Amino acid sequence: QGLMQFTLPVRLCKEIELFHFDIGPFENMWPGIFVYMVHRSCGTSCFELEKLCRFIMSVKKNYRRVPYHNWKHAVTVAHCMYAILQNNHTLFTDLERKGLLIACLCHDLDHRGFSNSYLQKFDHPLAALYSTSTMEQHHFSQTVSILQLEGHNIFSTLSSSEYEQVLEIIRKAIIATDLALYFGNRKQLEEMYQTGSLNLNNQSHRDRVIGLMMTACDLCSVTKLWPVTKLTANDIYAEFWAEGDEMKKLGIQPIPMMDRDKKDEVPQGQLGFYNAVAIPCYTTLTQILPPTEPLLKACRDNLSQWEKVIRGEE
Ligand SMILES: Cn1ncc(Cl)c1C(=O)Nc1ccc2[nH]c(-c3ccccc3)nc2c1
Ligand SMILES: [Mg+2]
Ligand SMILES: [Zn+2]
Repeated sequence: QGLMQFTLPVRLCKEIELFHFDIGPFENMWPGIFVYMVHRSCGTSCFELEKLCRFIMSVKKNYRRVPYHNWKHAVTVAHCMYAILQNNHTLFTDLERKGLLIACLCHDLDHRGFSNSYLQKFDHPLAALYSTSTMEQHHFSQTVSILQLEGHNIFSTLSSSEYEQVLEIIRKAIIATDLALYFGNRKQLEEMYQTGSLNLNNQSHRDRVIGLMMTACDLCSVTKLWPVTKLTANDIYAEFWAEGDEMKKLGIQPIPMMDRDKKDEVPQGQLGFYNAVAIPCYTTLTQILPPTEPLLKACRDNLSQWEKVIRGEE
């Protein structure tokens, strides 16, 4: 280091601050974009550059060449967290700023492009090792494995205490990306917010709020400009339909979401998702963290675009 300030071209330097930033098709710039965000979000002091670069490159190696749950998704989800953190400067601890960008980079480590359900119906060994949040416990395990590689301990300077705290932020953050857990998390947050019992000094409350941030960052394709949203959907369905193909091979009719034969019903499926998951997610997030409102606004814009698709206005 340490007078070594990572800098991006002007258009990226400016647009990376915005919630709707797309990290672009130049895979080789994504490590630099991540380090830039860590340095601005956390400090040039939070990580040893050499260790951080080595960690980033081993995380990249441990993402697979799948249409959606790939390295680009990792860095995309990390950027959304970067935007939340930068818009809510004073709300987050030093350990949280460290832990959360890392959790986001690692949250789908070694994803195979298949749901927890598919692993369970296939009878994958991972489903016997982890009976709930199957892939998410795997992703946390892969994160700890990489932190334990030689020269990969980016947390080396933390005390025993702080190290256990940050790994517990990461573990909870990664488990929260199981969408099965999102519905109850958000219900409890919505009740807490409205009865005025929400207390960011209650650790168990902070945990829930970080869970919702994780869901929000994880679903952030719905908060992009429409051409990004639309082309990301294609990747999402490429996995869903491959999974449905695999369900048919086990002798199981897949849900329509995963049946490529029901392609025609995608636009209506997007409406349900926006209405049942996406919009409620960003709404409750905006209630808790008012400066995240652009995510809700962008989501609503994309809802309105899917409604136009149905009306054949596109
Ligand atoms: C955008 N996004 N981000 C993260 C995630 Cl999970 C997504 C997503 O697409 N979710 C989603 C959720 C439910 C759906 N149902 C259908 C569908 C239903 C009947 C027929 C054809 C399709 N498509 C769906 C797509
Ligand atoms: Mg995941
Ligand atoms: Zn993800």
